[PDB]
Amino acid sequence: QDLMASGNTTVKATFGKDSSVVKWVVLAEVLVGAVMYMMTKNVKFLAGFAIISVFIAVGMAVVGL
Amino acid sequence: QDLMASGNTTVKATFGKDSSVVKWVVLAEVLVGAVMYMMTKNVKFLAGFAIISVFIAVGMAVVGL
Amino acid sequence: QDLMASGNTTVKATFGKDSSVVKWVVLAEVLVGAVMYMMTKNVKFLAGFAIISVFIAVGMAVVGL
Amino acid sequence: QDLMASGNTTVKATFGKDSSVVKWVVLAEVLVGAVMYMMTKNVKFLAGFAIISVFIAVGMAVVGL
Amino acid sequence: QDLMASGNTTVKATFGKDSSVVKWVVLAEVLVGAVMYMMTKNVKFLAGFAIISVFIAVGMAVVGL
Amino acid sequence: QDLMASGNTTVKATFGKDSSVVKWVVLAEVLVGAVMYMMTKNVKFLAGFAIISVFIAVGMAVVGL
Amino acid sequence: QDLMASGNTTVKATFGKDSSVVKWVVLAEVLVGAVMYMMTKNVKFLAGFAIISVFIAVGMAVVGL
Amino acid sequence: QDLMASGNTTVKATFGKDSSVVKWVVLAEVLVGAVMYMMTKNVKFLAGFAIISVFIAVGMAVVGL
Amino acid sequence: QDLMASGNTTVKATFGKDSSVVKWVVLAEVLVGAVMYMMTKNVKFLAGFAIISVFIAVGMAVVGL
Amino acid sequence: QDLMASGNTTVKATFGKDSSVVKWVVLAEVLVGAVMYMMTKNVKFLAGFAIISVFIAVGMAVVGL
Amino acid sequence: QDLMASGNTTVKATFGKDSSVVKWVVLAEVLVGAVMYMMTKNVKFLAGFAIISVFIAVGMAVVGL
Amino acid sequence: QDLMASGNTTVKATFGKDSSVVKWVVLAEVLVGAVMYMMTKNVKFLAGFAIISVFIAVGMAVVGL
Amino acid sequence: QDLMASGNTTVKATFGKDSSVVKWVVLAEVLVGAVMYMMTKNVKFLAGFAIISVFIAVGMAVVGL
Amino acid sequence: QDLMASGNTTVKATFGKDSSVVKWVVLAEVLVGAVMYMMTKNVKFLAGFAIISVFIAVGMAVVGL
Amino acid sequence: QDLMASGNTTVKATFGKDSSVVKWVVLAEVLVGAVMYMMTKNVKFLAGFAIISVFIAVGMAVVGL
Amino acid sequence: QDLMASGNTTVKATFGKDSSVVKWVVLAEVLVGAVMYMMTKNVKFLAGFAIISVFIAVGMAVVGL
Amino acid sequence: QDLMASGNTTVKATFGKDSSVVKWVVLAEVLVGAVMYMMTKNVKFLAGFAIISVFIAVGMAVVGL
Amino acid sequence: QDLMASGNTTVKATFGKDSSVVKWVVLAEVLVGAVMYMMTKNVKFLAGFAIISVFIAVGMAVVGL
Amino acid sequence: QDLMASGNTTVKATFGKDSSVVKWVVLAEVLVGAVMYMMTKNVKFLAGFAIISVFIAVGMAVVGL
Amino acid sequence: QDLMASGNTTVKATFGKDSSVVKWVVLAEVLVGAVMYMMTKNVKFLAGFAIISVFIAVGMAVVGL
Ligand SMILES: CCOP(=O)(O)OC[C@H](O)CO
Ligand SMILES: CCOP(=O)(O)OC[C@H](O)CO
Ligand SMILES: CCOP(=O)(O)OC[C@H](O)CO
Ligand SMILES: CCOP(=O)(O)OC[C@H](O)CO
Ligand SMILES: CCOP(=O)(O)OC[C@H](O)CO
Ligand SMILES: CCOP(=O)(O)OC[C@H](O)CO
Ligand SMILES: CCOP(=O)(O)OC[C@H](O)CO
Ligand SMILES: CCOP(=O)(O)OC[C@H](O)CO
Ligand SMILES: CCOP(=O)(O)OC[C@H](O)CO
Ligand SMILES: CCOP(=O)(O)OC[C@H](O)CO
Ligand SMILES: CCOP(=O)(O)OC[C@H](O)CO
Ligand SMILES: CCOP(=O)(O)OC[C@H](O)CO
Ligand SMILES: CCOP(=O)(O)OC[C@H](O)CO
Ligand SMILES: CCOP(=O)(O)OC[C@H](O)CO
Ligand SMILES: CCOP(=O)(O)OC[C@H](O)CO
Ligand SMILES: CCOP(=O)(O)OC[C@H](O)CO
Ligand SMILES: CCOP(=O)(O)OC[C@H](O)CO
Ligand SMILES: CCOP(=O)(O)OC[C@H](O)CO
Ligand SMILES: CCOP(=O)(O)OC[C@H](O)CO
Ligand SMILES: CCOP(=O)(O)OC[C@H](O)CO
Repeated sequence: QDLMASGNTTVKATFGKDSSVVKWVVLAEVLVGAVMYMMTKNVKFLAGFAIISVFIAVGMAVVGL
Repeated sequence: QDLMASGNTTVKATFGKDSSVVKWVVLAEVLVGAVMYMMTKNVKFLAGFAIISVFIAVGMAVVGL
Repeated sequence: QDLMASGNTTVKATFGKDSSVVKWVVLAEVLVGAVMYMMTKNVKFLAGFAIISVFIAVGMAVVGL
Repeated sequence: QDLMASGNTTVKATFGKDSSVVKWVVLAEVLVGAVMYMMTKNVKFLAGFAIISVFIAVGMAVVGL
Repeated sequence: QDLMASGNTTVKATFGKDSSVVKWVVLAEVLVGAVMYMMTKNVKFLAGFAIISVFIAVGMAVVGL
Repeated sequence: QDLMASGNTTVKATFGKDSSVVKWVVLAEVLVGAVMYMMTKNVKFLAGFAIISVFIAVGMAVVGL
Repeated sequence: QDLMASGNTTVKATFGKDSSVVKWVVLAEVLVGAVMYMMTKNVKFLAGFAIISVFIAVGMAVVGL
Repeated sequence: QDLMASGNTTVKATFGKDSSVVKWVVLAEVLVGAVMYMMTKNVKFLAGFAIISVFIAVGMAVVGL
Repeated sequence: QDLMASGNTTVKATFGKDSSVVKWVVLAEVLVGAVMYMMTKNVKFLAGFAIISVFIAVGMAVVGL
Repeated sequence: QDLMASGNTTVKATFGKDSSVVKWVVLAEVLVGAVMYMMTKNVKFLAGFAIISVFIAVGMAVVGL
Repeated sequence: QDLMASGNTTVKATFGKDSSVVKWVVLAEVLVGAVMYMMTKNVKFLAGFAIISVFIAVGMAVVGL
Repeated sequence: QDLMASGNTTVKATFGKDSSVVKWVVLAEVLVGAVMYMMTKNVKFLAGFAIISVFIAVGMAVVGL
Repeated sequence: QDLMASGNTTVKATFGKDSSVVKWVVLAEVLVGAVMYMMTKNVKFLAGFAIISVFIAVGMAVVGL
Repeated sequence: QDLMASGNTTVKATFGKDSSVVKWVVLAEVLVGAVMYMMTKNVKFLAGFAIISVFIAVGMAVVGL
Repeated sequence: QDLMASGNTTVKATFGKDSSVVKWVVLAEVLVGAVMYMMTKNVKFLAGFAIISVFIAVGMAVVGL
Repeated sequence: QDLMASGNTTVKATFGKDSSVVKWVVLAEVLVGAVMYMMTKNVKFLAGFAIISVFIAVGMAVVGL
Repeated sequence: QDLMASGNTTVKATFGKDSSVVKWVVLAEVLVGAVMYMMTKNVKFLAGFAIISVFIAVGMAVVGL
Repeated sequence: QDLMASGNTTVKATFGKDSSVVKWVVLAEVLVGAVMYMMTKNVKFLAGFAIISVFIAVGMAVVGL
Repeated sequence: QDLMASGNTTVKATFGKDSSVVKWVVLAEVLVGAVMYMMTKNVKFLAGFAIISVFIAVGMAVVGL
Repeated sequence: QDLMASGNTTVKATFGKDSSVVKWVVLAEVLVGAVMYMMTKNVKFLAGFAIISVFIAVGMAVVGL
């Protein structure tokens, strides 16, 4: 017979690019990277404003159904 | 006589490369490796974007029916 | 007289190398060793991709009918 | 008179080294010791690949008819 | 003759999607998930707010009468 | 003469694939696996969502009348 | 027949938004959050003053009778 | 029926603004933030003299019975 | 004829909501829940302060004479 | 007839608020929580000085004869 | 009838303020606080010389017979 | 009746000022205080030569039998 | 007539306070309490040095002839 | 009549202070406390050199024949 | 009668000062305290060369037959 | 009788001065102290070339059979 | 008359010190104590190399014919 | 009469020093001690290379026929 | 009679120097020591390239048949 | 008999020089050594470009079948 773990396209619409996961991961950096100027106060946490769209593209387009 | 544990080719189409297992294991890294910037915020969990296709190839092509 | 526990060659074709046992033991590692990155996320469970063919050879070739 | 419990050489050809007992005791370890990696996944049940031929030699060569 | 274990459509209306089981499995997570901030107080038990509708769809739509 | 234990085809229509047994074995997992997130709250009881259709196919298609 | 697990609207008025669950989950945070300034004394446990109303809205509005 | 988790207004008069919680959270800062002049002796632990009345207002006035 | 197992309404007034069974089941939790803070001392046995009135309503209103 | 499990008001005066149960459950916390400063020596077991009067009120005033 | 768990005033004279419990808890801090200056030797375990008389007053004067 | 936890005056003469506890806590400071001039070699551990008689007086004279 | 189960006052002088039962129950605690420091070695079995005289008073003075 | 459980003074001379019980309990601490420096090697099991004479006095002098 | 737990003076000559216990407790410190210079390499485990004769004198000379 | 823990003089010739323990404790210092010049490169680990013979003389010459 | 249960001195020569019971009880410890280093591998079962001759001396010399 | 449990000297030649027991206990340490360098990788299980000949000498030379 | 646990020289040829045990213990260090340069990247796990031939010689040449 | 742990030359061709282990250990350094110029940016991790071929030669040529 065939497989039974899929056939619904439910997990693809939940954990994907056009879903809600991309919104909860973009606000976690500004929650701590924009308030750490108290103790440190140094130009350090600035290389993460471009790796968000790159990590989501090299992991979602691996299989693609 | 012959064997009775197979002869249906059901588990091969369920736990394989062209199935649904490769999709449930590709989104588990972005679920935790992309949200751990709140506590650590360091370049560490970045070597897992290439070992996914390697581990699935060295285990599925062992017997191959 | 002779023995009566064998004379059919049924268990040899069921629990052997050229059967279905080698397939149910190769997918059990990827089912749990490839999804435990949510809690651990460490290079640890990687020494099992070579002990599968070794353990099956040191046990099946002991008697050999 | 003599004894009447033997004189047939039936149990010696059934429960011995050159019989079918040595085949049913070698597949019981790989049936569960090779699939218990789902819960434990540790190096524990590995000292049993040498005690099979030792236990069968210290019990069969005791009397020897 | 036919079967006698069914023919009433009683267990389908009790253990299903349009019943009361989906309401008891949705409050059990927040009952111990929203109050465990005393000892733990971390971001770990957040991946269960999307697997509720996925597990119920890969189990109820298997047979479907 | 012939046999008298069959000839009615009653147990085949009751304990089979196209009967009511396949419906009572699919809801027993969600009754306890979906509510065990209180004490455990882990990813362990997630492999039973594919072995339901596999065990029923390696047991019913053994004889087949 | 119909189901017998509901028909009383008792668990809905006990575990919901307009009940007492929303009050016991808001005091547990300040009970350990406003007193942990003796050991750590940092800015880390400050993101929980907005996720209280978000987690209760992505869980109660799932089924809704 | 209704709910049984409240209807006494006991926890509201104990863990609130006009209770005793506001008195135990104001002396914990001076117990350690004012005696750290021995090893550190710097102007650092001075931002907690205004966040006490703010954190107690954004958490107590969320529901308000 | 009719039945002879009822017609007295004796067990209904003894094992019911407006009887004495609801009183012997409400003091059994405080007898063991308020004393288990010695060896364990953990917030765990707190989910039983609402399931008492629910379990007594989903079992008594099933038949109702 | 009526019920026979009550009619004496004996268990109400023994396991209640104005009895001796409230005196035994108040000394069990100080017997072990005030002496555990040997191994732990931390501010953790301090939230139980207010939940004693709350748990006894949400369980005794449920039925009330 | 009345209660039978009290009426002797035995536990009150044993576990109280004017008993021996206040003496076994006042010397427990000096047994471990005055000796931890070897490995640590830091101003840390100094907030316990005032919470002894406070914890014994907020628990004994709760009921008071 | 009276109490049974005391009536011997044994723990008072063992853990007190006129006992042997004051001698084991006065030599433990110089055991690591006079030899820490290797790695540190700074004026730091010098304020502990006056807090020995103060901490023993504010803890022993609390109850005083 | 009267009763014939008493009238001798024999069991009262054997199983009572002023008998030998109070002596066989006071040494059984130290028999296992003073020797359990081998494997455990913890302050745990110390709450039984006061409940001996309490349990014997709330059980013997119940009837009192 | 009188009691028959005593009248011999045998258990008093066996399980008492002037017997052999005080000798078997004084060497149990040095058997495990003086050898646990191999793995732990810390000042922890040192509060037992004074509780030996105290526990034997608060249990033997309770009744005293 | 007298006691029967002693009268042989066997445990006194085995677990004492002039026995073999004092020899097995002096080599355990040098077995690990003298080889821990690999990872630690710090003056720490040096206060144990004087507490050996002190602990054995406050334990063996307690009763002394 | 006499003791049974000794009477062989085996542990004295194994863990002593004229044995093999003095040879394993002398190479562990040069194995890590003479190679730490990579990161540190400072005169610090040089006070251990005289405490080897001192620690073995204050431990072996304590009892001496 | 006299007794008939003795007068043969048979059980005394079989279950005694100068018999064979003392040999079967001394090898049972090394059979399980020298092999438990596989799973546990800890210093725990070492207190039995001295209690063998003590238990046999407090049991055989009780009556002594 | 004499004893009947011995007189064959069979268990002495099987469970002794000059037998096969000393060989099965010397290879059990290297099977588990030389493989724990994977997860732990520390110097801890190195004290067993001298206690093998000591434990076999203090147990075999106890009686000696 | 003689012993029956040996007489085959099977365990000596399996667990010895000239067998397969020396090969499985020499590759376990490079499997985990040559890959730990990711998280640590320090010269620490380099003392095991000489203790392999030493530990195998001090355990195999103990008895030697 | 002979040994049964080898006789296949499988682990030698898998964990050796002319296999795949030498390739997975050479890319692990450039994965972390070429990217650590962010936080550190110093010439420190440059001693690993020569110890790769040395460590693989001092461990593989130890036995050599
Ligand atoms: C401008 C450098 O930014 P980063 O590379 O993030 O920091 C490196 C050092 O930690 C600077 O102190
Ligand atoms: C100590 C962790 O504090 P957070 O604010 O959780 O994270 C910020 C960076 O990790 C600084 O370390
Ligand atoms: C550079 C890639 O990440 P890692 O190898 O995990 O870095 C080591 C430390 O954890 C960094 O502090
Ligand atoms: C922020 C995500 O954390 P997880 O990887 O789910 O868990 C981490 C460990 O369990 C605790 O360090
Ligand atoms: C390095 C290969 O994996 P393992 O040997 O399982 O690592 C042990 C520790 O858990 C390291 O973190
Ligand atoms: C090859 C060793 O196997 P085991 O001794 O069974 O396992 C090691 C410990 O028990 C850790 O769990
Ligand atoms: C996340 C791993 O899940 P499983 O492998 O199913 O279980 C292994 C342990 O029991 C987890 O604690
Ligand atoms: C006051 C008790 O000790 P801690 O909470 O650890 O103190 C904070 C830091 O240790 C200051 O250095
Ligand atoms: C000086 C202001 O106080 P803080 O922001 O707490 O400290 C910042 C740096 O850590 C100074 O050292
Ligand atoms: C947090 C509420 O209590 P539980 O759900 O019983 O917690 C699970 C573990 O047993 C915690 O120890
Ligand atoms: C510090 C407050 O007490 P608790 O909430 O009991 O502890 C929380 C963490 O476990 C700190 O360790
Ligand atoms: C001056 C007394 O000693 P401390 O207060 O410990 O000094 C603080 C810093 O350690 C100075 O270096
Ligand atoms: C000092 C507390 O003693 P207990 O409550 O008897 O024990 C609690 C834990 O179980 C100790 O591990
Ligand atoms: C004499 C003190 O004994 P303990 O309190 O058992 O040890 C101190 C801490 O527990 C260190 O961990
Ligand atoms: C230096 C004295 O020895 P210890 O008191 O054992 O160590 C104290 C601190 O841990 C030093 O780091
Ligand atoms: C000067 C001798 O060595 P040490 O005393 O270990 O030095 C301590 C500081 O680290 C100096 O650098
Ligand atoms: C030398 C003490 O041995 P034991 O008392 O048997 O064990 C102590 C703990 O159980 C260690 O875990
Ligand atoms: C002397 C090497 O250390 P050990 O005392 O064997 O072990 C200490 C801990 O158990 C490991 O951190
Ligand atoms: C260069 C010494 O290495 P090790 O002795 O393995 O470790 C000791 C310290 O912990 C260095 O970090
Ligand atoms: C140029 C030396 O490099 P390393 O020896 O790796 O480091 C030593 C110091 O810590 C420099 O940072």
